[PDB]
Amino acid sequence: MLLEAPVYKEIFGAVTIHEVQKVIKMDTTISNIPREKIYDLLGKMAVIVPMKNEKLHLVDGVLKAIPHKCPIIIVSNSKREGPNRYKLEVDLIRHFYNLTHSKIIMIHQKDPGLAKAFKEVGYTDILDENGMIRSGKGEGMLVGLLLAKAIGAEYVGFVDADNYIPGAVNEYVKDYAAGFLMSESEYTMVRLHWVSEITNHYLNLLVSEHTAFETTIMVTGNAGEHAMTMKLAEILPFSTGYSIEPYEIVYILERFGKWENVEEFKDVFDQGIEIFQIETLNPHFHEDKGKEHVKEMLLLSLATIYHSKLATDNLRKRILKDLEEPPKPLVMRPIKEIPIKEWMDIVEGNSETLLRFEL
Amino acid sequence: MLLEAPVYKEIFGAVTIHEVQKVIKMDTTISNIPREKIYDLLGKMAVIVPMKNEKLHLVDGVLKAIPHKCPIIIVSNSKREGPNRYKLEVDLIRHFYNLTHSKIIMIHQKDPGLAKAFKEVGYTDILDENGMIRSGKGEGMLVGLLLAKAIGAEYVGFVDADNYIPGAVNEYVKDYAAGFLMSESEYTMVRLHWRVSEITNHYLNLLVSEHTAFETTIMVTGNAGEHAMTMKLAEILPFSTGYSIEPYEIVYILERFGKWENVEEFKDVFDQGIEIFQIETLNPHFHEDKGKEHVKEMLLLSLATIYHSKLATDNLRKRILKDLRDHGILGENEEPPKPLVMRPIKEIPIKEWMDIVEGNSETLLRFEL
Ligand SMILES: Nc1nc2c(ncn2[C@@H]2O[C@H](COP(=O)(O)OP(=O)(O)O)[C@@H](O)[C@H]2O)c(=O)[nH]1
Ligand SMILES: Nc1nc2c(ncn2[C@@H]2O[C@H](COP(=O)(O)OP(=O)(O)O)[C@@H](O)[C@H]2O)c(=O)[nH]1
Ligand SMILES: [Co+2]
Ligand SMILES: [Co+2]
Repeated sequence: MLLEAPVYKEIFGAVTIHEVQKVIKMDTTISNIPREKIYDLLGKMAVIVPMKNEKLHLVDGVLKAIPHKCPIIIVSNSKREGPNRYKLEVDLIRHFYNLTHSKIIMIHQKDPGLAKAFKEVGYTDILDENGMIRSGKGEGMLVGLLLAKAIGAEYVGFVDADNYIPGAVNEYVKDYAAGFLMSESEYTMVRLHWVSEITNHYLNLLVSEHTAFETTIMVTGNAGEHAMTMKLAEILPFSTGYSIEPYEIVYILERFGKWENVEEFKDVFDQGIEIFQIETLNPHFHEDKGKEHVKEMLLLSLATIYHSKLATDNLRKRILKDLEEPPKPLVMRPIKEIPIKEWMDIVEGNSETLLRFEL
Repeated sequence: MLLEAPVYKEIFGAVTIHEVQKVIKMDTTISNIPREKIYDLLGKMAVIVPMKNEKLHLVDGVLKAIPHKCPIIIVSNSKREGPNRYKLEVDLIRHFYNLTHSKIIMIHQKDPGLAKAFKEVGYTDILDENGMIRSGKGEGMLVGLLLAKAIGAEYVGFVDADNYIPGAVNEYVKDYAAGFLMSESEYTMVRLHWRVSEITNHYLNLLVSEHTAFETTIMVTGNAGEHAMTMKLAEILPFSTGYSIEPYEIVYILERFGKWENVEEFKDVFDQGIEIFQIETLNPHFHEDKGKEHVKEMLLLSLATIYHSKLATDNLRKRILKDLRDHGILGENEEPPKPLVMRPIKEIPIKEWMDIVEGNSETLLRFEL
């Protein structure tokens, strides 16, 4: 693959944010990431697909588009009764596997075997009040991340299951790889770029207020399509809903944007954190969920920044003016401390929905 | 790549039509066509991109998605003055080249250097009243075909320049390769599938059933703008003018090879057979909306090609008139026009033609090709 070379970037403490780079040529002042080395990295990357009540036909297209090389991790939070959509998804995955021999793990977010595993290792931020896994995208992602960690993945890439364009999914995974192949830190994040303009406006404002120089470096504030090395992923606290993506940025800037407590994450401060932003060649066509979603998305997004400890009054004032105070985003602790072998054994010993195919 | 295996098909004389097959898995009762094999074949296939006044960003996306290995042939019939859109396209292509070094050839359909070469070799089917190359997509493809032959391509694949999905284009090229890798004959065609299409197919299938007595639905790629052929097949096909080209390829193949007749003339074609693959892409087809008239015209030309076929019957012709008139695009007592058909280019001595083009074309630009 050919891409614009990573030239311009902005540094905030230990955080390097690379300017957005366009994919120049798909199949191969320009960076040349040979097809050969991309495929080589693919085998070390788990593609996590969090889904919830999506049309099977879209799900089918997405799964078929993921490079065979990549282990697929599906976390469903689909409706369980009247009708059991989880069952329909299971039938779909079984058929898909019978025709492709894809390496796949799937599990339902509400499996009581999952709740049991988290309680026993003493990680309870993911549990709701009835002691079951809380409903939500961030929760499903966390579950997916632990499963990816349990199979030894070095990189994890997330892709939404409601994409109308299978080929874009195929490109996303390759672009994540390209991004990882262009970085020099083991702590790397790759975010894809095609309200989000509102979100980016404020994220940049979050840093501007301190530097005194207006910036537009961040253009992936709401990027659902992103990937990270497992080393970075395991140390990040995670929020949920529409706050996940922007919270990753806010948290990284908050914690590593200055040299405070370097002692606690000495290796991260040493290597630094790299954030690549890649503009895909394919446009973005997904399901239209109605606007009580769009409104939600912006409320949660700006709330994440509004509550950041980096937010000055000016910033807070403006966010309010632009939008009662915004609810504080629910944040869950990093999963690093979790003894993975132990967690995994409890999961596979008590989960009634966990399905594995060559993995 | 994984596709459903080519299990079912229907044979008409020396013509084999494979039942449509779906792509099952992108990168790798199921046929496994490994990536490495597809990549080896791409070097031998030229991708022809006929374009006329399309948006530059769309054109850009299409060229960036064609596998680097494939030589690219562009034939533009874009506006020449007020403003010179061909120049905007040349700037675009020059920039694309400096960033990727893709092998490319581009020329403008109306280049007087082209008309000179056709005229000089005695091929006038393509020239209009004043001896200039006729406007029309079929005519642009014919030009692209000779260029592809001139540079030694074994296969040719067509791709429309107004695709909103670069990825779909990347898939099309690989699907063509898949089809050729699954074929056995040197005379092979690969057509991609994803109301006009449905209507055209309804009648092409009818064209056949009027003779077999059994209703079929085997043909599902009647209006397949995205298709490929081995050069060996491409060079023996007459090509219809303007937008009537794709359905006519099916019609002519049925009329001429649908029965064992006058075999000596196409000796080897009858020996090897003609194979047509139909592959349903994983990607959706999303291209530019050109409006109602355009859609009516595609309809009119598609059915006209079938209405005038030698295989057509009275029942079929009447069913077509009712449909066209009833659909309001054919006057109440008017029949479909008979699209002009240009002859096969096999007899054109390509060296001779290519020399004339090279020595007289003002729009011809080559990049490592
Ligand atoms: N596992 C899991 N997945 C979810 C949940 N909610 C949404 N998803 C999926 O995560 C992705 C979210 O994208 P979408 O809901 O379309 O949000 P948008 O595209 O930002 O408006 C889709 O694949 C959803 O099906 C959830 O509660 N649990
Ligand atoms: N070279 C050439 N290309 C053409 C001509 N007319 C159309 N094209 C191109 O061939 C493809 C035709 O697509 P379109 O006209 O949109 O037909 P559709 O896909 O059936 O709606 C596009 O790339 C057009 O830009 C022509 O006269 N000459
Ligand atoms: Co969505
Ligand atoms: Co079109």
